[PDB]
Amino acid sequence: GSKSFTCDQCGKYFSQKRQLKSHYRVHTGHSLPECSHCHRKFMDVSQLKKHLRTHTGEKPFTCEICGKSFTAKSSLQTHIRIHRGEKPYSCSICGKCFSDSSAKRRHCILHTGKKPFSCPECGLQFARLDNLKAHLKIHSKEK
DNA sequence: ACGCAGGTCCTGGACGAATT
DNA sequence: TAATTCGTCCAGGACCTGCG
Ligand SMILES: [Zn+2]
Ligand SMILES: [Zn+2]
Ligand SMILES: [Zn+2]
Ligand SMILES: [Zn+2]
Ligand SMILES: [Zn+2]
Repeated sequence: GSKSFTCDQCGKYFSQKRQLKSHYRVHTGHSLPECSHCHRKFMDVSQLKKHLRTHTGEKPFTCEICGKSFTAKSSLQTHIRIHRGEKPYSCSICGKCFSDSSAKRRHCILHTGKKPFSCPECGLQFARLDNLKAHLKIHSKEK
């Protein structure tokens, strides 16, 4: 108010060209925080610090119930729902319930019938890239 | 058998909150 | 207040497991 600079990638507005230039890094990766180990780039230094633990194996979020540790507090939170039998995610179509939000989302795809992963050796189609990977191991053990 | 699908936890982009 | 950094949500994914 007013803002006359716009990003030609996402359309966001800025009052100063310096602000647009800074923002434009999320699209080009130029000068985004760079991991000294793998040299990948991240949105802010907090996401970089989070990624650092993928190289060290540090798992700083421990479950006080069973003692297992997790890389992220969100993962620990999801894990604790297992102990407590808390399944707040349900398929609206068949009523199946899950403690894990990704298990629920993955399950719901099955009601679409889509099988976009086709074995390049025999043409068998799978809903899950998982199942195709495992399926291809059978072709290799056959050869 | 092995296709199928749920269990589990890792990874990081998205976005508002908190801090500087 | 603006910029940076943080916490968190949430989508997507990899590897595991057991059932029909
Ligand atoms: Zn943009
Ligand atoms: Zn790295
Ligand atoms: Zn636990
Ligand atoms: Zn369902
Ligand atoms: Zn095949």
